[PDB]
Amino acid sequence: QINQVRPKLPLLKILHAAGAQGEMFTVKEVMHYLGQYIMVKQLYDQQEQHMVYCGGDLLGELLGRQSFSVKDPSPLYDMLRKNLVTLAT
Ligand SMILES: COc1ccc(C2=N[C@@H](c3cccc(Cl)c3)[C@@H](c3ccc(Cl)cc3)N2C(=O)N2CCNC(=O)C2)c(OC(C)C)c1
Repeated sequence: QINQVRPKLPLLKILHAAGAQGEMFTVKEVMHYLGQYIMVKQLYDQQEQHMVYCGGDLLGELLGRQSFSVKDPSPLYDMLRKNLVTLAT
């Protein structure tokens, strides 16, 4: 397969809910479909769209945690490091 990620059926479903084709592409493409997933699913605080709260969502099940932010994106890179060697923060 390609030198990037791809999911299984129940995880492909999550990026399909954001109009994608699973995680079946590079870091920059997954984070694009994930940004629009959070924007549709509206899993954020009213006073701060920057802070994400995934309580009981398939995205919280996918990442293994029910919160992250656009200032602390390390939960994405912990998802990616398991597939390919890449950057983190
Ligand atoms: C003050 O609150 C904000 C501020 C900014 C965004 C933001 N910033 C990007 C981004 C680019 C590069 C790196 C990062 Cl870490 C974030 C990207 C996004 C991509 C991936 C993820 Cl996982 C989440 C969000 N992102 C974004 O999708 N939007 C969509 C709406 N309009 C925009 O201009 C920004 C925002 O997004 C919500 C969806 C959380 C809300």
